[PDB]
Amino acid sequence: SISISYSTTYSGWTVADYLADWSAYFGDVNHAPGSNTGGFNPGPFDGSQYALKSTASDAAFIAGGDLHYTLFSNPSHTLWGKLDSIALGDTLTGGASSGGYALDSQEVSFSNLGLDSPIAQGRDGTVHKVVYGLMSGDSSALQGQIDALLKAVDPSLSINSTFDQLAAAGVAHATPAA
Repeated sequence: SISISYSTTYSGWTVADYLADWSAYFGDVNHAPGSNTGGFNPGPFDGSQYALKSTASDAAFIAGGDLHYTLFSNPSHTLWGKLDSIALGDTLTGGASSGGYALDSQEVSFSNLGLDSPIAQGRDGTVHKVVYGLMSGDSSALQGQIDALLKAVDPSLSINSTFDQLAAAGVAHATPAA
């Protein structure tokens, strides 16, 4: 089952509102900005983490699992593999040469996502869509996966539940405010 960690600052917020405010704070890598590419750990093009900071703000996210980028190989420009976790917050630190990426202010994380996208699906894979959406101001793909994992625990839950309601259902725990 999905596991959620949230700063106690967000206990009374809904998941959907948190994600919408985070996304607006991150911005969109396209309609506004050499080059802030993000990074894989260990990298250069695969790793157990892919981390990206916004060019417009201090917002950042870290995707965790077993992730691969095809570059020009067939199918080109595809992020694929296992996506176990998404951590969201402010101010990326660390890297491959440091024991891994971390967030200075980790706000919310979603773990045991159980997403697995094989290379054959290319850019149509769910992993690709989740991660790309997070940098382009549209977390709807992530929200859709979270909502389905929550409903598999209890059909009354949804991305419109508050973090406190999710803690009552056993899948989320609060952490000290940063």
